[PDB]
Amino acid sequence: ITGTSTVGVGRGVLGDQKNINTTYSTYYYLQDNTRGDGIFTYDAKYRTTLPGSLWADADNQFFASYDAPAVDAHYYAGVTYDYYKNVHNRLSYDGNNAAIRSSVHYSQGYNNAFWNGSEMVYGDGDGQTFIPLSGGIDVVAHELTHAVTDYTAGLIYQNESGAINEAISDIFGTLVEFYANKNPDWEIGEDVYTPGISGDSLRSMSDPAKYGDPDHYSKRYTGTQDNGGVHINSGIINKAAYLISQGGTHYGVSVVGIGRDKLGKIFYRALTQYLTPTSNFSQLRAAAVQSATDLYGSTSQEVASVKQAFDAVGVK
Ligand SMILES: [Ca+2]
Ligand SMILES: [Ca+2]
Ligand SMILES: [Ca+2]
Ligand SMILES: [Ca+2]
Ligand SMILES: [Zn+2]
Repeated sequence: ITGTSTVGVGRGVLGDQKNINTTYSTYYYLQDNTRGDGIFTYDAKYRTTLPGSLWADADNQFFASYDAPAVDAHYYAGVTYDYYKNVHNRLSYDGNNAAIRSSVHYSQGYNNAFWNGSEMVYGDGDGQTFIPLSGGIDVVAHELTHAVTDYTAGLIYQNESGAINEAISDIFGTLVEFYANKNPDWEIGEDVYTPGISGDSLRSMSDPAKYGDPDHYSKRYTGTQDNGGVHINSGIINKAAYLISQGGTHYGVSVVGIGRDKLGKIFYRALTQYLTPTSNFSQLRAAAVQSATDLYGSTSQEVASVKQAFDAVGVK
């Protein structure tokens, strides 16, 4: 929309208050003009029809409960865009400042969120297994990173190239969460998952096994559900990613940790310079070793710890 840039206030899914960039043209729109070509938030009004309507508010105050997911979706997109830009120097997910569009209240009691190739979609959950998904910032950056993958490596969504796709999005979703200092961990969806249980989460990076995910290549899932287990084998890469940063002994294999700033940067490079659409786990390892060597040298500690971590997970 064409209008004046302003700032409004709303309450998020967790009852947290914040300011969000909006645009004024008779109504106050969830349109942020300060980031690239902008961030747009739409109202899917419980239908499956996308994007649906650009969000319109009459007073710039988003305190109604119906408003909560649009607030968080909008805002969390805004810090994710900022992490990318400030930390890897990328403008938007395409590297050119493309507009970020998000739709909230999609379907009725939809337990999930996704990147559809051109926009992000968030359901509201059944209110028991999940609460509105835009409420978890790691969910929101996990989603945006899928945009980012699509425009860089383009990892096909199935088998090992698809589990690497899903681990990237969980690795930067977790880096974005530490980036904002929003109570970070090495867990996925913990903030939006099972409102009645405490301490649980969708997946764990620190211990994928907690919830049953392989934490070793020899545990790899070979059937068919979930596109050859995209969201299952992703744990092998999350564990590896977890060891490089923090360090540790997995299966008798010790890893000295190099920290997360360096984990983010060896990964963003592997992802943008060496990954292809068909890359497998053995290729991800070459690629990460090659980026680590690119940045820290052949004989670095960093180079050594990525080796150790893929060795500990059984990758190659
Ligand atoms: Ca209002
Ligand atoms: Ca957290
Ligand atoms: Ca988390
Ligand atoms: Ca819970
Ligand atoms: Zn995903």
